[PDB]
Amino acid sequence: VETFAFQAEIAQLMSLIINTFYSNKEIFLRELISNSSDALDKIRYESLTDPSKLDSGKELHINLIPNKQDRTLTIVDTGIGMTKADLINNLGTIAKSGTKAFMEALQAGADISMIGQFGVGFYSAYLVAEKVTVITKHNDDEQYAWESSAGGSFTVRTDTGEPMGRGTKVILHLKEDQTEYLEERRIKEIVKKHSQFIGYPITLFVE
Ligand SMILES: O=C1OCC/C1=C\Nc1ccccc1
Ligand SMILES: Cc1cc(C(F)(F)F)nc(N)n1
Repeated sequence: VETFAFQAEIAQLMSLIINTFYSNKEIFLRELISNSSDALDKIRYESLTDPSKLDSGKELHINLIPNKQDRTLTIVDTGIGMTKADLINNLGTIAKSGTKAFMEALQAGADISMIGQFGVGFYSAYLVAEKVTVITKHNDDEQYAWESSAGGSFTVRTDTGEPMGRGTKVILHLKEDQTEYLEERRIKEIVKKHSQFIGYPITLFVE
């Protein structure tokens, strides 16, 4: 298991997300689903010129899996996935995101719900999760598990327990007071409200 430090600005963004009083937390689902859709667009596009890219799975979809027993909500997609480098760069650094602009925006009156317009929607997961585990598999690399409870660091390790063909799984270990997001009616309401136009099937698993 390798431990990494988030780039300063990313740690600062996470702190803002976790400590800022903001009740409209439900937008976290919209942001993760949007990331999955983008990931699906990528593999869809690449498969146009190279059909073998789908040998790891032709189905392009998004699955929502609540589990009250483990108190987790998992967003799974069969998108492009992330190589080890992609994981570390995408989640541990500013990279191509608008992290800087977002933080400045918040001081200029912007709202946290606007996070997705700055390429950092993933971090909205910390509005409801105390810990986030990301399992991912890209055609060009092995399966990896990224994990962080914030605090300035994250870990990365190989993941062999259960292979996932291709894609990304975002496991949200919910805060004790955010279990409403495990309720079927609540999840359906949120998807219909913010993700009704996603161009891939979204299946809500029953417990
Ligand atoms: O929300 C986010 O915060 C950091 C990176 C990111 C999203 N990156 C990404 C890359 C490929 C497909 C979908 C999302
Ligand atoms: C390829 C990819 C990257 C991300 C993240 F970077 F936002 F985590 N999320 C998904 N779903 N898929």
